[PDB]
Amino acid sequence: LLQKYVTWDEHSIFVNGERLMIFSGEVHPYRLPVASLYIDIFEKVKALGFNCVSFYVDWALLEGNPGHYSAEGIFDLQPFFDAAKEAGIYLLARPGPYINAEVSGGGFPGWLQRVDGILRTSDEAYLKATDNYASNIAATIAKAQITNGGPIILYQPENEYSGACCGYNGFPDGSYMQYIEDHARDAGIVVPFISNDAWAAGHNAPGTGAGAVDIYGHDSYPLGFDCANPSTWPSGNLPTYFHTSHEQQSPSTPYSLVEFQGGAFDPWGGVGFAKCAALLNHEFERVFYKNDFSFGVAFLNLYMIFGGTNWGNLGHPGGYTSYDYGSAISESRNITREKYSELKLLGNFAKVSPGYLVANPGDLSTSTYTNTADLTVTPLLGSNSSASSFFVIRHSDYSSQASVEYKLTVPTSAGNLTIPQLGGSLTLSGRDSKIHVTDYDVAGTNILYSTAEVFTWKKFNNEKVLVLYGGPGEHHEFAVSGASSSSVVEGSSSGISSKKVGKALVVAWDVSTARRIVQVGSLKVFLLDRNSAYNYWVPQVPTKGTAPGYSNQETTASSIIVKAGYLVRSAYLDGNDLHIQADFNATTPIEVVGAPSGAKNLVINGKKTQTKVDKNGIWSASVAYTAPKVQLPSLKSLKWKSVDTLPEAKNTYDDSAWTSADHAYTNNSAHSLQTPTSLFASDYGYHTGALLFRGHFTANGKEKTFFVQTKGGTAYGHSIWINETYVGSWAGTSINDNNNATYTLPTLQSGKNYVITVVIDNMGLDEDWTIGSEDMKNPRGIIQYSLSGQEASAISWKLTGNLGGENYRDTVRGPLNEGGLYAERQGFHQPQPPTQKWDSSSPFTGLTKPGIRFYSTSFDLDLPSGYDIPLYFNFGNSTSTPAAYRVQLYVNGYQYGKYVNNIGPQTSFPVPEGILNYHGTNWLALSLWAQEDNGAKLDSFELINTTPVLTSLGEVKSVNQPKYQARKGAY
Ligand SMILES: *[C@@H]1O[C@H](CO)[C@@H](O[C@@H]2O[C@H](CO)[C@@H](O[C@@H]3O[C@H](CO[C@H]4O[C@H](CO[C@H]5O[C@H](CO)[C@@H](O)[C@H](O)[C@@H]5O[C@H]5O[C@H](CO)[C@@H](O)[C@H](O)[C@@H]5O)[C@@H](O)[C@H](O[C@H]5O[C@H](CO)[C@@H](O)[C@H](O)[C@@H]5O[C@H]5O[C@H](CO)[C@@H](O)[C@H](O)[C@@H]5O)[C@@H]4O)[C@@H](O)[C@H](O[C@@H]4O[C@H](CO)[C@@H](O)[C@H](O)[C@@H]4O)[C@@H]3O)[C@H](O)[C@H]2NC(C)=O)[C@H](O)[C@H]1NC(C)=O
Ligand SMILES: *[C@@H]1O[C@H](CO)[C@@H](O[C@@H]2O[C@H](CO)[C@@H](O[C@@H]3O[C@H](CO[C@H]4O[C@H](CO[C@H]5O[C@H](CO)[C@@H](O)[C@H](O)[C@@H]5O)[C@@H](O)[C@H](O[C@H]5O[C@H](CO)[C@@H](O)[C@H](O)[C@@H]5O)[C@@H]4O)[C@@H](O)[C@H](O[C@H]4O[C@H](CO)[C@@H](O)[C@H](O)[C@@H]4O)[C@@H]3O)[C@H](O)[C@H]2NC(C)=O)[C@H](O)[C@H]1NC(C)=O
Ligand SMILES: *[C@@H]1O[C@H](CO)[C@@H](O[C@@H]2O[C@H](CO)[C@@H](O[C@@H]3O[C@H](CO[C@H]4O[C@H](CO)[C@@H](O)[C@H](O[C@H]5O[C@H](CO)[C@@H](O)[C@H](O)[C@@H]5O)[C@@H]4O)[C@@H](O)[C@H](O)[C@@H]3O)[C@H](O)[C@H]2NC(C)=O)[C@H](O)[C@H]1NC(C)=O
Ligand SMILES: *[C@@H]1O[C@H](CO)[C@@H](O[C@@H]2O[C@H](CO)[C@@H](O[C@@H]3O[C@H](CO)[C@@H](O)[C@H](O)[C@@H]3O)[C@H](O)[C@H]2NC(C)=O)[C@H](O)[C@H]1NC(C)=O
Ligand SMILES: *[C@@H]1O[C@H](CO)[C@@H](O[C@@H]2O[C@H](CO)[C@@H](O)[C@H](O)[C@H]2NC(C)=O)[C@H](O)[C@H]1NC(C)=O
Ligand SMILES: *[C@@H]1O[C@H](CO)[C@@H](O)[C@H](O)[C@H]1NC(C)=O
Ligand SMILES: *[C@@H]1O[C@H](CO)[C@@H](O)[C@H](O)[C@H]1NC(C)=O
Ligand SMILES: OC[C@H]1O[C@@H](O)[C@H](O)[C@@H](O)[C@H]1O
Ligand code: NA
Repeated sequence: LLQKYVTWDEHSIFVNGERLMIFSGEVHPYRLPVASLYIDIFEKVKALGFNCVSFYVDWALLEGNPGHYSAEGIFDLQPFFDAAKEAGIYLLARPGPYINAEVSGGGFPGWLQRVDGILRTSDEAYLKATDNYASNIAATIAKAQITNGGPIILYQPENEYSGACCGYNGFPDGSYMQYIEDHARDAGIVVPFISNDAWAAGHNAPGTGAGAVDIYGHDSYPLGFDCANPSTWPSGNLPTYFHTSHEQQSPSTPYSLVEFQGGAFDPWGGVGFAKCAALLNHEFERVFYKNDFSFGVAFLNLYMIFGGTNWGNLGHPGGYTSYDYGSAISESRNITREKYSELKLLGNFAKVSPGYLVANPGDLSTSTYTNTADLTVTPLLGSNSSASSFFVIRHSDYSSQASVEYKLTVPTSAGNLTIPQLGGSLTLSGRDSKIHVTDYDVAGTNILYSTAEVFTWKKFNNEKVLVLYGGPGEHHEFAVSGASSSSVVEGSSSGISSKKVGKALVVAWDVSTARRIVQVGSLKVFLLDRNSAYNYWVPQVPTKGTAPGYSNQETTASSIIVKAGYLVRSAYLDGNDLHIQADFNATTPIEVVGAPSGAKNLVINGKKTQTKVDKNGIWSASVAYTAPKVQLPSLKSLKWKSVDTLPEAKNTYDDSAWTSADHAYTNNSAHSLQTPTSLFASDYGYHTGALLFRGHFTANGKEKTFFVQTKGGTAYGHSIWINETYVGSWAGTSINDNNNATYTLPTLQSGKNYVITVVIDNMGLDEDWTIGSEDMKNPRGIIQYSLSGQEASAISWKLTGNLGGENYRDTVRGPLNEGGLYAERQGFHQPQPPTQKWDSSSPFTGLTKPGIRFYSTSFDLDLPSGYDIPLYFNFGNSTSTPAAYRVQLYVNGYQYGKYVNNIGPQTSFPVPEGILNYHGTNWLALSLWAQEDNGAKLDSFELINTTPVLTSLGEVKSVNQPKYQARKGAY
């Protein structure tokens, strides 16, 4: 349309005039604030055989101060774009403005609570509020487009623009979407627009007029988000109508799933992400992802591939600090989960199967393709008698854990066949699915059929290599057209049959843990068991330079096959040295297949390695691994300093400099006031972290009770004092976002002045999932209050959140990082705080009454270089009845954890190298808020590490860590 780099037809997208099956993974740059680590994520995604990454941009972090867009330092997107280009990964940009994503406000900055218009509509005030951000982010993305030499190939306007409720009846608003599209185009965006409908409803599909996107897309999370029963696969959850709906809604464009389940989020009081990983495990992937291929999906993006962390209060109340998501790449960036290895098998299959893109998806059947109704097969038939076809098979009841025997009856260029032709039966184990192929082209050689699945294939000079695999206890068969015989060139010939049937050479075999290589003419067929295949990698090999380049026919053709361990990042040829960059977490046997003709030596991670070659031309070597010593400090033994971070509870506290909560009106269009003046924090520019309110009044002696309704979001809590006297606390629960309470008060003297201090923990702002719900506008603060014997107006209020509010103090760490606690307002959470005159008390001693104390200490690290080592701060929780207390974890000024002992479920908090300094000094700080009469203290709090990984990853550069500085106007 506006450019020729990215085009499409009914079958697929074309990049540079070449068909490309887009297999993408979702990654959020703001959830990993360490620029030097972006390359690690991209290389791990590229190693799966993927060629694209989808990302959101969080507006709340870029325009915290209305009118000032800021995306520099850790918020700079350039290093993210650079890493993508370096790794050879294209990008789908999804800037919102609304992104949902389980982040605070669903992306909306807190000041949107003051906008007089319904969010995500054509209301004038809302549209105008988005103009500054939209112009800036679109301009940034425009420069990184493929048309300008960058990685960005697609652009998503809005997010799940799929429904409305609660009084808003303008959906679907054609001019609303057209407005977002026009503005992006006006800012320079020329790549195609792709949508992500919540369900297959055809919203904004081509031909729908104003607002229509270029390529219609939709999302799907068939197993839901409740990970409590990981082995339970509900009846009917597997979708079977995606192809039918696609042909009715957008037949002119490639079938696209812009967001397909790759894990699940987890709420406060949830079950933990380990269970989400177990629900969306490797079995889920092979069954559901192959099911997507049965529909002929041409663009598939998995949400999330890497989740990261909701550091610095960036998340919503519907979730906690961690955003591990149970995805293939863990929060600490590791790839030990079996689902990662399984996904690699499918990604690599797609990367070498262009015939799949031009096959025609058909109707599923329980009788046409096998001899048993217990199995369902969906065909993707070739255009003509000689074109390749694909058959996706699964149990008819997708949740079945049964093992079923069968015979395949499919059409081929040689007629309708009944496989296995040489005898025996095929097997489909519990919760497994396979893609059987017919007339599969391997560089000119026709594989009439193969029951075992294809991992990859390559042509090296005149030699052709095909890698097949089967699951445990399976019997398979394949046939090569025009071949005359075969020879077993590796392994025993036991269990392998070879015979000519018609004009094809048929080979039968049984899966084994021992690899077998069968030579059929110029074709070498590797016969593997699934678990051995897990250790194979297919790195591209650059002609010149070290970067692999984007994925296309040429770069795919010159790739090599490497059997190794934990990870293979890349490979390149320099002179006669073949360089391979890899990671190891154990002693690892190495095998290189297809080394370039000019390659004479093998260099692994810069080290010359002793290599030997076998009969099949395979290079072999070994990499030894020895767990290094990792010296970590004992947190309990460090020297701690602490200070009372609730000076407001003293009669000497002066709040004159605090903001006066004197607005006799609210700017919140979704909530009318119930108090004399607004006590909604956002009306005064305070949208993040602890919020404090102080109500001044002169007693008349008739007071008895103080009723109050506070609101801080799901799992929040509050504590109250009247002058120096403790009144009470609401410790919170996983199902409460607000609380009503009538507190009795101690006797007061008529004529004297008192101040009621209310401390409220803000858990973030809500998303606005359904247009018209205005949920994002749910306020934070005091909703109602009543002091018996007194008029409400008798109380004059002061309030404070983070120092400066929207005019936040930490431009480096962002608008959400710090809250309103005294120590935070002073900047004591940063490196080198002024602890000279502080008390020498540690969090292991804690408090003996309700209150809040701030702790500080430091420790040095000097971890072994050459290793990628994940570090975690772990809190103990072994008691039956949990004490009620809240903790905020600060590392070198960055808040990396909110711990609520009585709500959970997170006890282990990972912090990446870059935030933590592995070869320098580190400043640790904690706020400890006791919400029970007996006070609170930590019994177990440690810094621990997981398996050290011998890596080729470059040394991580520490991010900017601004030190403490006395702040003007602080209080
Ligand atoms: C360094 O990094 C690496 C990554 O690069 C890390 O390695 C990963 O570690 C994961 C553990 O955290 C592991 O995942 C768990 O796997 C458990 C084992 O089950 C799987 O493997 C069985 C085969 O075992 C062989 O392979 C595995 C590795 O895949 C290895 O650990 C074993 O020692 C063994 O290796 C030997 O053989 C291979 C070749 O085969 C060689 O390469 C090796 O050198 C060794 O010689 C496999 O049978 C099993 O599959 C069956 O079961 C699953 C369900 O669990 C079915 O889906 C599947 O269909 C199949 O079932 C059929 O067949 C069986 C057998 O006939 C039959 O009985 C059934 O009826 C059915 O017909 C798996 O692939 C697994 O138990 C575990 O699951 C957990 O527990 C429960 C299950 O009880 C589960 O529900 C929970 O969700 C939970 O996850 C995990 O899945 C990864 O596989 C592994 N990846 C790699 C690449 O190795 C390594 O940890 C790290 N090291 C350090 C120090 O950090
Ligand atoms: C450290 O380990 C400890 C364990 O040792 C662990 O503590 C457990 O944490 C879990 C998860 O947070 C707790 O389980 C949840 O508890 C929720 C809170 O339950 C209480 O509060 C409810 C709300 O009360 C207020 O609001 C309601 C209306 O909103 C109002 O009526 C009330 O008056 C009040 O204002 C309340 O409804 C609930 O009442 C039930 O239970 C009591 C006690 O038996 C009973 O008398 C009542 O009749 C009623 O049955 C209770 O008072 C709870 O809401 C939540 O349940 C929801 O979610 C689950 C899904 O997880 C759903 O299955 C369920 O249907 C609900 O939707 C859930 O049960 C658990 O209580 C803790 N265990 C202990 C011993 O304290 C820590 O989290 C760990 N910490 C870390 C860091 O990991
Ligand atoms: C703490 O106590 C408060 C009440 O003091 C609880 O909130 C009430 O909860 C009940 C039960 O869910 C709700 O009852 C529903 O009311 C519907 C009608 O709502 C309108 O009329 C209400 C009465 O005047 C009014 O309060 C309410 O205002 C809300 O919506 C407005 C527009 O959306 C908004 O401008 C206001 O700011 C406010 O948010 C509506 O105008 C009725 O149709 C339902 O059948 C049902 O009866 C009350 O509406 C709730 N009241 C409020 C103010 O929200 C709260 O749940 C308690 N907290 C806990 C944890 O228990
Ligand atoms: C890779 O990263 C993941 C995510 O951070 C790490 O997973 C966490 O691993 C720990 C330890 O195995 C899990 O805790 C354990 O849970 C079991 C089950 O309750 C319990 O029996 C053990 O005593 C222990 O508590 C934790 O649940 C898990 N968390 C998540 C989100 O999955 C993993 O450790 C990392 N692996 C490596 C090698 O770095
Ligand atoms: C409750 O606290 C308030 C302060 O918030 C007290 O009032 C201040 O008292 C100090 C002396 O301690 C004076 O210097 C200030 O001028 C007072 N300011 C106000 C608002 O009057 C108040 O006296 C305390 N009440 C009681 C009974 O102790
Ligand atoms: C081959 O099998 C198909 C079923 O897929 C059937 O429709 C056809 O009649 C059979 N014979 C032909 C035409 O090859
Ligand atoms: C908030 O309300 C006040 C009073 O009506 C008004 O002056 C101000 O412009 C409003 N702010 C916004 C952003 O609408
Ligand atoms: O994690 C669930 C995801 O579901 C998608 O539909 C949504 O667009 C994402 O923003 C996220 O909420
Ligand atoms: Na827990």
